Amino acid sequence: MPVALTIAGSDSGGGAGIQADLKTFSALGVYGMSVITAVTAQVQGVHDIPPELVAAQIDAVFELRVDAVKTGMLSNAEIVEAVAEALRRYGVRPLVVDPVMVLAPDAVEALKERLFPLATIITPNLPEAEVLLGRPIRTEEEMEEAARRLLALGPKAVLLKGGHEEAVDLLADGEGIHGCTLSAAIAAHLARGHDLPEAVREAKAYLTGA
Amino acid sequence: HMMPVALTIAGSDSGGGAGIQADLKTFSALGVYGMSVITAVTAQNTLGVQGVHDIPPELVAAQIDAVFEDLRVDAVKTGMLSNAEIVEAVAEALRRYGVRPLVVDPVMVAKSGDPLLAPDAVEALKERLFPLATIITPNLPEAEVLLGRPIRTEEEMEEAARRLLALGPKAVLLKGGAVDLLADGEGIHRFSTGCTLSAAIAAHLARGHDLPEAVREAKAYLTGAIKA
Ligand SMILES: Cc1ncc(CO)c(N)n1
Repeated sequence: MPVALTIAGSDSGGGAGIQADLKTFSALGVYGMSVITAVTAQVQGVHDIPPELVAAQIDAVFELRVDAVKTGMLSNAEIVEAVAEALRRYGVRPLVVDPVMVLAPDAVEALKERLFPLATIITPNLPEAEVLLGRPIRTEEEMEEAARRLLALGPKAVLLKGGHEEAVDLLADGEGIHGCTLSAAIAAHLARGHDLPEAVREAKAYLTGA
Repeated sequence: HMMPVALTIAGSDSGGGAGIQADLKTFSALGVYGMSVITAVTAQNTLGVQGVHDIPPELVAAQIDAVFEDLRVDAVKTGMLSNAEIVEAVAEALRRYGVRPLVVDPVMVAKSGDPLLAPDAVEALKERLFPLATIITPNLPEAEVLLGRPIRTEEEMEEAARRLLALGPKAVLLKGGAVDLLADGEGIHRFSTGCTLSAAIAAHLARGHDLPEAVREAKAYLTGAIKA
């Protein structure tokens, strides 16, 4: 019954991609949908899909009613452009933007400018956030500041994922500051009508079982 | 804990009607871990095909290489191959690795009627992939294209089944338009969408079921999915 769309790259050998997204969707009880922006070989080569087709792929997905959208690797600035308008063209939906760098600056400036305001939640991490802010994150106070300054870009929330001394994942929300395929799992709960904090908590708890 | 693994080598139908997306769903529905290689990304609307972008042949092989290095594939499916260079790359890629159950669905035309296989590529499909298939699943139009003769009666279906067997495939499943024929070197059996059935066959083969049963199971799966 729940429907969720992933708009990302394709890695045939497992790992990040529509393949990894769609497995978590049906694993969490969500009817997964997919739109391919690029094709990857696990990295021997990368092939970008033309932006007009990337947009044309999305239109075909909405008749169906999508309950949540996941956004992985958008390799071109023009793909991000076409993606953004495509999501804007249709009705408001919980949108999860996973900013995957690997990184052309031409392209990243379109994530923040064209796509982050659309997001209901972005899930970056330590090195990836540094790309978005140009500043190195060396402290949790800096990590806390980065969650704030990121949230300022438009996303109703920000899950900053910190690997490292010891570090904790931080959820930047309006109420306050509280391998990863979490984005696919977070969007899955959102399709199920869960609110943002329980979607994040149930998603993280879902991964820790493995 | 490693369960059966299957691989689809088809195109992308972002709308989810056909292509690898429908293959993956029948793979997981039948309890098989699904791998996927994209040969081209297509956008299909109710009106027709809004666009096709062929993935480079050099790439498709790399995707296949990525799949078999990671895991052991228990059965393989070829769906849409759009250009002849893909067909050769896919053929050499499957040849490069061990002898598997290979289901070759010769898709040539999308639901709307627009082409999904360049005419120059179908004969490379016959020379390169058909000798590698353990079963090919053509319907009556696709056979009429593979052979040039029209199939208008059940008698002609059995000849087409025999003619197709000569191309290399161990078995041929000819789909009527009102009986289906499973043709083997040992004989013919006549039974009383296409992407789903092909993937379902490969899925049961991926679970180690013998070829005639895998077909009867696949048809039962398809019958269940359509009616209810
Ligand atoms: C990739 C693909 N395979 C099959 C069909 C339908 O035959 C389709 N429309 N697209």
